[PDB]
Amino acid sequence: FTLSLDVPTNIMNLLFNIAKAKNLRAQAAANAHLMAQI
Repeated sequence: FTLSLDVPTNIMNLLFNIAKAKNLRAQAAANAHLMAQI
C-alpha cells in the first residue's frame, strides 16, 4: 500500500468485506468460543 494511503474502491470494498466477515467470525467464533458450532 502506498504509504498506507492505498484504499481504492477495489480495495475499500474488499477491505470493507474482509473486516465485515473477519469481525463477524471474530465476534462469533471468538466471543463465546462455541457460537460457530451449530
